[PDB]
Amino acid sequence: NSLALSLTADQMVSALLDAEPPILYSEYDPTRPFSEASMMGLLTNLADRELVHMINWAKRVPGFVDLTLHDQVHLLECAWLEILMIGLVWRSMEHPGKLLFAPNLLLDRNQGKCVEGMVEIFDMLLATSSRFRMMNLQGEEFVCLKSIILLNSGVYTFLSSTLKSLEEKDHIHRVLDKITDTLIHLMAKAGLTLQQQHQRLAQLLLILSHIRHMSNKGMEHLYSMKCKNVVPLYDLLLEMLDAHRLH
Amino acid sequence: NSLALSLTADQMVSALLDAEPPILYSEYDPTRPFSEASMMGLLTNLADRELVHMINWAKRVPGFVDLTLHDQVHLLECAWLEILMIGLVWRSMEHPGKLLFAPNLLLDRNQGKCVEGMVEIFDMLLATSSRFRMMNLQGEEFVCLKSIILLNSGVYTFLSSTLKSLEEKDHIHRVLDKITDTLIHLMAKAGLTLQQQHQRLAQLLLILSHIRHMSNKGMEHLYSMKCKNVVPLYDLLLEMLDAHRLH
Ligand SMILES: C[C@]12CC[C@@H]3c4ccc(O)cc4CC[C@H]3[C@@H]1CC[C@@H]2O
Ligand SMILES: C[C@]12CC[C@@H]3c4ccc(O)cc4CC[C@H]3[C@@H]1CC[C@@H]2O
Repeated sequence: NSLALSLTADQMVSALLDAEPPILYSEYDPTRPFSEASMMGLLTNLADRELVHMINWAKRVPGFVDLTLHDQVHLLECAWLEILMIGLVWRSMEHPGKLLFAPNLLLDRNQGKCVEGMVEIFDMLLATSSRFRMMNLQGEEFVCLKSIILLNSGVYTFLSSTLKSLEEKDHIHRVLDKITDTLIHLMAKAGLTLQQQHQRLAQLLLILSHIRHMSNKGMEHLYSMKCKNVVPLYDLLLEMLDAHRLH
Repeated sequence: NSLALSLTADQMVSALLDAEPPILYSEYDPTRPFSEASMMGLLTNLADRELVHMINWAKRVPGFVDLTLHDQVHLLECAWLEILMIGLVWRSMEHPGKLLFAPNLLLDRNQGKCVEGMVEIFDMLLATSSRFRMMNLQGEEFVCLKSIILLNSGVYTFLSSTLKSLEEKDHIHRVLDKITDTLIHLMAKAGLTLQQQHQRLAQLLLILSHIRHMSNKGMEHLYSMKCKNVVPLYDLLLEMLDAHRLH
């Protein structure tokens, strides 16, 4: 029972709002064509650099510092790729058929093909990117999901199975609900019926499964581009990919 | 605008209830020890046989026959492994630390180790299996999720991108919401507050992401056991695994 558990909806929101990270750029080189390695670079490079903030952003979430330190690393490394992606989709909200990676690196399904196996995912992000537009997502709702991912993705599969374990699991859940009261609130504050409020909470959350899915698939891709000596040796990024210990 | 879109909550439910498939058994052979192939068999074998029903169950869902035929195959083959798993978890609800695969094949984390890479997942299902218990899930709620998976998992990533496409996407969504009105209803009918009704809808859905996740991981496992000439050549199962076209 700490901070988070008290904050009024708006409070919750502003916090979440003010806690956001900066929109990076990319030393994008439009001078030369992207190869199944050139872009990969730009991409993995952006990722790596974004992750530094994402970690700081992390601590800024409510109730997140209240978890054990290892657990946070656990949550943080279980949901990152999703966080990168939910960010991307939002970023690319406005410009359909395009993925505003960075205000400088704006790609379309085409460059997607430059890199292998890359295409699919891109479209997966694209569609999600649309489903958001078609829903008229809202910066407030976004930040809610963003954090929700951080808290869900990985909660069930923690690092423990003891008493402090069933406590943490219980905190994360308590925070989560608070986040819901908030979400459901930003909708009353928009004039939705009760029914609409339900239905929208669903609509949103459900997407998250698709994200979970994209995140899963993307990760497989990345691990394959690494087993191809194409991915720059990025300390941080490698660390997050390794946490998944996938094959 | 067909059937589904009308059915009263209960109507929706009973339908969903009556539409359920039978709980299979397994020609389980407790006579001899399971090897990283013996069990695999039992498992993949159960899977294959369950899938026959799951397909029939499918048609029994509302609004599902209203989709194009290819799309249904699409949805059905995009969410199956999840459907098997959400089934399993429910089945194993009552007996913690155990996974009631079939009323005859009841395993624990141990046998899980018999097969390789198998352990992890098992625990993932276990925890989910618990999270359900700790929530006192309800047969009514279950069938709702079950179908919800069928409808979500794969909707965004359909087979088209034309007009009839944006229609189907629009139907599936309309059905989904109806399912939500139902869920939210089975909770009023249980005496939950408004707040509780929100919070629970979340709690449930959110899990679905974990399922999405487990389903993703499991699939990778299965495809690896196949690349190990350990998996029996099961027509149906192979077909579903192939739809994912994973690497
Ligand atoms: C990890 C990948 C490279 C980095 C990409 C990125 C990089 C930065 C960012 O903010 C979002 C994303 C989303 C998709 C990611 C890709 C999915 C497949 C690819 O390997
Ligand atoms: C597909 C696997 C074998 C079949 C298993 C099954 C088989 C039948 C069923 O009703 C549920 C499940 C859930 C987990 C599945 C497993 C996940 C990994 C393994 O390869």
